[PDB]
Amino acid sequence: MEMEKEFEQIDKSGSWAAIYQDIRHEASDFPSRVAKLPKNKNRNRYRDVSPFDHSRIKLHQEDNDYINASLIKMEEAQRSYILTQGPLPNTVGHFWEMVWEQKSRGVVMLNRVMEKGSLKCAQYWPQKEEKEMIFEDTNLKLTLISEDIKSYYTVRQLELENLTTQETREILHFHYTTWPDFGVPESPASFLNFLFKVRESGSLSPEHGPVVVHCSAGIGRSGTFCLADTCLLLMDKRKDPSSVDIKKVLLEMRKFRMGLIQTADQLRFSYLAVIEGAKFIMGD
Ligand SMILES: CC(=O)c1ccccc1Sc1ccccc1C(=O)O
Repeated sequence: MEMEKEFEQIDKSGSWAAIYQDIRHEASDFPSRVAKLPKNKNRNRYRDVSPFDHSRIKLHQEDNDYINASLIKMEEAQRSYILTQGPLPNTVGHFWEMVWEQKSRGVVMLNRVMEKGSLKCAQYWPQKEEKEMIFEDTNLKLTLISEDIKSYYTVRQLELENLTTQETREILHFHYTTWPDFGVPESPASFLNFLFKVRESGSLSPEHGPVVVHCSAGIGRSGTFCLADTCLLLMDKRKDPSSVDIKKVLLEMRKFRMGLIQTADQLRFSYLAVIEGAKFIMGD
């Protein structure tokens, strides 16, 4: 069924809350035993958001290999994503270790450091060229190279140095700066514009390790970004737009990380973004 007609049918019947609960009911349930170990309690922002053991990203150290991060591997689309929580004051060094070890080119940030008057994640990148950050626990240095501030988003160029080997890489930071908590990113236009800027950077391409994507918990807004990207890619790979079931792609993604898409409004917005973005994919 053409999703654009499924859309209008759900809208006219007002059954978004009912579709959403059907997804919640059919969603995979896998163990998260490492996340729940007592040594890892201060590595988790939220008690009810954990990575599954089978898909969790492992840090390359014997001490404690744990970070609240998941590898989402989409086989047919040939895309991978790392979805993670907003880093904590004590996990900022683990976050940049993961970026280094996984060979990511891009970090996509979909939240503000403060929302609704509370801190949603640590200030994990330098705000001034001349004030670089050193992460002593993981032996990394991070420097702001340049910053490009637009109306809906900011792009930053960062330099990541492994202080152990003196190897250096440029990492791109894509910061979507106007998405409300459990809210919807305005209208498909600014969201899709931001997605196409990440794609044009090379950050999502197979010559690079997986993009790192986060919001506060790494499931809501983060889920919307990778669902919309993957559904548009599947329309392209076969150029048969009808052969895309958004609910089935979401359930496939939920085998790798729990809770992706947090509200029935986020589900509806994901549909809008895919339907409007297809009007480019199909040759316009
Ligand atoms: C070592 C390496 O090549 C690399 C691996 C992963 C992420 C970033 C990088 S660095 C990079 C990637 C693309 C374009 C320019 C640069 C740059 O170094 O300016």
